Amino acid sequence: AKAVALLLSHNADIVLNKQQASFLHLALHNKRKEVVLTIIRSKRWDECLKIFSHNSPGNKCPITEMIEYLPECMKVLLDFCMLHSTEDKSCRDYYIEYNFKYLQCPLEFTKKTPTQDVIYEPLTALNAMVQNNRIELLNHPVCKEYLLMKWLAYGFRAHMMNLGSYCLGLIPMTILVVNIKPGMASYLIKTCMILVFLSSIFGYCKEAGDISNVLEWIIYTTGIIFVLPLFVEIPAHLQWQCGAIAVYFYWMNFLLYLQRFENCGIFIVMLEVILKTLLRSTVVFIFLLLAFGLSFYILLNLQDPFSSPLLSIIQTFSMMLGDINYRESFLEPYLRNELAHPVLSFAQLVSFTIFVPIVLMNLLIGLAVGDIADVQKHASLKRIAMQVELHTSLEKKLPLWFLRKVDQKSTIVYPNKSLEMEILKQKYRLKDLTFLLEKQHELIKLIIQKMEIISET
Amino acid sequence: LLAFGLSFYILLNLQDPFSSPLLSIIQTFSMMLGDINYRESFLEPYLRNELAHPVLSFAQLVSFTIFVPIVLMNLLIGLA
Amino acid sequence: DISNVLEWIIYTTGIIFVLPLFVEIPAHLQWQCGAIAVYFYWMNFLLYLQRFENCGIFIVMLEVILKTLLRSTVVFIFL
Amino acid sequence: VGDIADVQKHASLKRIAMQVELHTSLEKKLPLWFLRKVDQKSTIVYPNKSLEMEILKQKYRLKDLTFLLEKQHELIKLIIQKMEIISET
Repeated sequence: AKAVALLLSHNADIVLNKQQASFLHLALHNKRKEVVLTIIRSKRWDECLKIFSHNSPGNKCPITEMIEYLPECMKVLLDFCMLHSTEDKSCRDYYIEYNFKYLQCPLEFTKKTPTQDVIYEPLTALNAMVQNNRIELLNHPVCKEYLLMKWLAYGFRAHMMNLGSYCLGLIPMTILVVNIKPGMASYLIKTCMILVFLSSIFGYCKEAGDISNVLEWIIYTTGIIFVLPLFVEIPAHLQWQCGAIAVYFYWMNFLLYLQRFENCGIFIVMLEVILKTLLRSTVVFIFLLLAFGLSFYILLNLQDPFSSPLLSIIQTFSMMLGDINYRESFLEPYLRNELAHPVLSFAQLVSFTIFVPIVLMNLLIGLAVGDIADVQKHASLKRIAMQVELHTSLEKKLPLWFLRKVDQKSTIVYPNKSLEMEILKQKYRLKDLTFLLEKQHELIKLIIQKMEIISET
Repeated sequence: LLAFGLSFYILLNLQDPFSSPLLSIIQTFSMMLGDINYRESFLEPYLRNELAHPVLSFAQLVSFTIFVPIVLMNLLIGLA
Repeated sequence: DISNVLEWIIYTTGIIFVLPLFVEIPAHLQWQCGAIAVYFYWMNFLLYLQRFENCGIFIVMLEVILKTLLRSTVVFIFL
Repeated sequence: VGDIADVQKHASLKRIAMQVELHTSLEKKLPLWFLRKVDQKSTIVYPNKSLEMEILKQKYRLKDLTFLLEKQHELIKLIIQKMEIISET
C-alpha cells in the first residue's frame, strides 16, 4: 500500500499492460485489501476507474471486479457514496444524499445497435452482487435506496400497467357474470364482451414478450371461449364451462398480481413448492378415495349407503369433506349387532378419521418444511435476487429516451415524513507468512554459506 | 369469496341456494365457516342427475374443500 | 423397513382371499382378508408410484411417520 | 419436526445416498451380458429439447509453517555454534 501511495503521489500514468489488466485489476485479482483501499481513499480514483478497456473478457469494469474479488472494499466504496447533513441531527431537518455512480454504467452502453462495443447490463453492479451471492452488499443502505429508486421510477409504474390491463379483463367478466343468468345464450353486454376479448389478445402479446405462465394460459384461452358468440355461435354448455373456469382463476391470479406489489419475492418461489404439494395431494387423495371407498364397500355392504361401489366411494368422499354422522353410520349399527366385521370396521375408523389425517399432515408439513427451509435459507438473498432480475428484464425492454427523463443519479431522503470472510482473510495473511519465512530461510542458508569459520572449524 | 362465490353461481344455478349471486356468495361464505351438508347440496343432486356440470362441480369441490384449505395453510405457515 | 411389512400384509391376505380355488374356506375369513388387502394395495401403490421420483426422503420419512402412528395409537386408546 | 429436521439436515445427502444403493443393489443382480449393451461410457446432452475444507487447508499450511521454522531454527543454532567471536568475546 505504501509503495502504491508513494507512486500515485507522483505523476505515474495509469496505463494498461497489453493484457488489458490494469493497475486496479491487478491488485484485485490477488485480493490485496490494503492496496485498493489506498486507491479508493486517495485522489485520481476517477482517472483510475475510466481505463477498464471494454474489449477485455477477463478484466472487466473494476467495480464489477471489486464485487467479485474484494467485496469488503466495495463496502468502503459504498460508504463514500452516502453523504450526510450537518452534525446537528435535527429530526425535522435531516439531509442524506445517496450517489449511484458506482452502481450502474452510463445508459449509452446499455443498448445500441450502432457504435456499441459490448452488451453491458443496465443494473451492472447489482447483478454482480447477486451472481456472486454478496448478501452483505445487497443489504447496504445505498443498494436498498437504489432499488427503491428504480421501484418508484419505472418498476411500480409497469406493475400498475400490468395490473391495469389485467383489471381491464377481470372487471368485465365479473360484470358479465352477475348481470346475465348462467346457462343461457341490454346494449352493455356487447361492449363488455369485446373488452374481455381485447384484454385477452393483449394478454397473449404480454405473454409473448413457471406457474404464472400456465395460470394465465387457463385464463386467456377460457376468456375467448366465453366470449366466442360475438364471432361464431358456440353451444352454451361449453361457453359456461369455460366461463366458470375463467372466473375462478381470475381471482386466483388477482391474488398473485396484488401480492407482487410487495417486493417479497418468496411467494413466487413458494409457488413452485405449493403446486408440487397440490400435484402430490391430488394423487394421494384419489388413492385414499379408492382404498377407503372399496374397503368400506366390503366391510359395510349390509348398510344402505355402502351398497354399491359408486355409493361407497361417494359416501367416503363425503367423509373426507367432513359430512357424516358417525353415530348413525357406524356406532348405532354396532350396538344393534348388524355390523359384520366390528373389530375391522373400528380399526378402519381409527385409521381413516384419526391416523391418515395425522400421518398425512405430519408427512405433508414435513415435505413442505423441507422445501420451505430450502427457500428460507437464502430468503433475503432470493428476495433481492428476483428483485433485480425483475428490474433488469424490464430495463431491457424500456426505450432509451424514456430513461433519459425518469432515471435519477442521486436521491435525497428526509427522515421527517462475517465468518467465511474472516477465515479467507486469515488464509491470505498466512500465505504471506509462508512467503516471508521462505525468503528469510534463504538468507540464513546464505549466512552459513558465506561466513568466517576459524575457531570452531 | 368472490372466486368461489361466482364459480358456484355458474355451475350450480339450477339449485335453490345458488340462484342469485348474493345467495351464492352467502352460501359460499357459509361453507368457508364450515356449515353445509355436502350430501344435500352436491352429492344427492349428482345422483338425481340434475347437476349441469358434474365433472366440474366435483373438481370445484375437491379444490374448495381440500386444496385451498391445504394449499393456503402450507403457504400461510410457510410465510409465518 | 416398512416396505417389507406392508407387502407382507399384502401378500398373505392376497392368498387367503383367493384360497377357494384350492381349498374351501368360510367366506367370513375370505372377505376379512379381502378388505385388508384392498385397502393396503392402494396404500402401497402410493409408495410404488412415489418411487418414480428420485426424492428418497419419503421412505426416510416412512420410518418417522410409522413411529408417529404407533405412538398415536396408544395415545388415542388412553384418551 | 425434531425427527424431520434430523432427516432434512442431510436431505440432499440422503437422497443421493439411497439413489446409488438402489442402483448398486440392482447392478449386483443384473447379468453381465445385459450390461454389455445398455451401459454407455458417454452421454451427449442438448439444451434444445466450504468452511470445513477451508480450516483443514489452513491447518496443513500451518503444519508446513511449523516444519519450516523448526528447520530454520536449527540453522540459527548452527550459525551461533560455528562463528568468529573475537571483539565481543
